[PDB]
Amino acid sequence: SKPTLRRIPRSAGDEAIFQVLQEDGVVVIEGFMSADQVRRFNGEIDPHMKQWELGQKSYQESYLAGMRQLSSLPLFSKLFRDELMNDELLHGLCKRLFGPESGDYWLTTSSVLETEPGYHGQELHREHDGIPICTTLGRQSPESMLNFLTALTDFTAENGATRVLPGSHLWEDFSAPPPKADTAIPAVMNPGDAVLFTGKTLHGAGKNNTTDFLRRGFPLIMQSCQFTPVEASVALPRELVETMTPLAQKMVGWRTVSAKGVDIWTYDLKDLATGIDLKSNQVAKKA
Amino acid sequence: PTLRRIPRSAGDEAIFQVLQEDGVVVIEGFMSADQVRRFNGEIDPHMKQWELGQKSYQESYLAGMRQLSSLPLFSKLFRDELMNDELLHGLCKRLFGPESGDYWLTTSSVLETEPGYHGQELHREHDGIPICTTLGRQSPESMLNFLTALTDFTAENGATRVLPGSHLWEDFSAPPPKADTAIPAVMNPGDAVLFTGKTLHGAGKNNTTDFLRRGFPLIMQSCQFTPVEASVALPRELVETMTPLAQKMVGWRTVSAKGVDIWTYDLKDLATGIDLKSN
Ligand SMILES: O=C(O)CCC(=O)C(=O)O
Ligand SMILES: O=C(O)CCC(=O)C(=O)O
Ligand SMILES: O=C(O)CCC(=O)C(=O)O
Ligand SMILES: [Fe+2]
Ligand SMILES: [Fe+2]
Ligand SMILES: [Zn+2]
Ligand SMILES: [Zn+2]
Ligand SMILES: [Zn+2]
Ligand SMILES: [Zn+2]
Repeated sequence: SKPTLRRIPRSAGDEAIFQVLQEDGVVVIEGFMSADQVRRFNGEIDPHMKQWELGQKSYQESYLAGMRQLSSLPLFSKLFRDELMNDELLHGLCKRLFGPESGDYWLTTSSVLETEPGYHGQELHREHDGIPICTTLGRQSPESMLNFLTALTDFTAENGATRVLPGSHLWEDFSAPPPKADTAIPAVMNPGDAVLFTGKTLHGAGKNNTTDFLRRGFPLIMQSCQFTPVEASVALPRELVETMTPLAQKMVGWRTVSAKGVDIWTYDLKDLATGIDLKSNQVAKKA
Repeated sequence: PTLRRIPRSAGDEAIFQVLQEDGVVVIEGFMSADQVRRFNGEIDPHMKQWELGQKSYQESYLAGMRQLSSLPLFSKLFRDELMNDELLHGLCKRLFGPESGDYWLTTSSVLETEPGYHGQELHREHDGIPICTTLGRQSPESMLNFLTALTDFTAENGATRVLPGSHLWEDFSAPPPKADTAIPAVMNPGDAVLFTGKTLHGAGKNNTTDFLRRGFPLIMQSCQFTPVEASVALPRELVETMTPLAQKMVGWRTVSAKGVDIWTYDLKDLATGIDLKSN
């Protein structure tokens, strides 16, 4: 069935957005971030960007070679820590996706991904293939990941807009070789618009056919708390973590999370934040 | 059926075979007498009662016990001897290598049951992970429990009870039998009862008037699953005293999930990115 990529404003709310996500596996959120947020986030991000270093021999390297990438963005962005990790729409959607089979959720990875002119694109893939039990289960897998992929520049068919196959989250055989990326639908989007897809939906970065345009995307992937994050929370200094809200702290791997009633990521099997005396919403004063 | 026993010297292949067939095996002399003495010496002064009011899966099974967890924080012998043990690593490589790749520590505790302690209901350890509860028998291997006796383990004093073969039963959601139908792992100090997360087991009833029965569960887990014990509780200073391999077990290095690097810094190697020292 030759399907369509649907588009829905941020103001429609999480119920309406979640419904298209269930039916299609992917939806465009218009105005996920405002223009002002995109400007400020870009300002914070610019000076830390660089090329992906080859020689890793990993799953990451197979899909991320040729891209400019920065990850562990809690370390580099106040707007990430304070605005995005407390966003009510993000949390409403995560509660609906992950609540039934997993309970709690948290950040697995977030990156800024900039594709240069001539970048050839990715093969279509499902994001849940980073987790081996989900690869084994295929369609029968529980929901494990949710990717909020925000456009930080214009996203066009020509400049490499992320390509998606609506409905692929419901195909019978997830191990079948995926189709060519050019049969998929590019998520044409203005800055601040985000393409939202589960870890079960076939997608990939498009070919950048321009001569002079750097196409900047912002994947932010939330994950079921029972699965180990791609990005380690031990990289964050305690001092920085203590500037965030309790909820943001929990997303970045410094609080206890409940896996269907099972407390995990604990200190002495009890609450983590209590055990280590973790502070929150700290604000350093000019003194 | 019977609970089988194999000496530590027989090696990982022989031990792994009984584990596949029975889901549970006694390793004679997993730790030496001298290790048990020294480990006990280190552990003694930090023990306390489980605090109620947690409203968790942990609390449902651990109420009434004395417990200490996050044992890398309290024991040099844990950090240096146990986290580098060749037999532990040989068995984990065999259990987890096929479906998961790497593995690491999820939880380890000292569990002391007092006289009168009523025992646990029989349970499978993989029910701490929701996807494994859903899959039941069809679940991939997720956990391996090396449960070492730190005092004598007797039928009467609450030796851990196990049902050999329960890892192969068709229906994992069927209500388990009474704990007193299961076989107690009678053991000397340093012997360990080894079982997968799919095998029905539980701490026994302590029917003595005067014996404190001290067990030492050490649970390794497939790296794709979040640990029960958080690695952010460990200060960096302490982690840097351990070997690279021990560091990896306690959640401070990158682990490979069937070729997928996870627990990374900037998607690259964690230890490199944060400049992590060792030994
Ligand atoms: O059209 C359908 O319902 C799916 C059929 C199909 O692709 C299959 O099961 O092989
Ligand atoms: O950056 C994009 O457009 C897609 C990235 C992606 O799908 C991935 O790297 O897993
Ligand atoms: O300490 C014992 O004997 C068994 C403990 C146990 O099975 C558990 O707490 O999961
Ligand atoms: Fe992807
Ligand atoms: Fe248990
Ligand atoms: Zn609503
Ligand atoms: Zn079919
Ligand atoms: Zn738009
Ligand atoms: Zn051998």
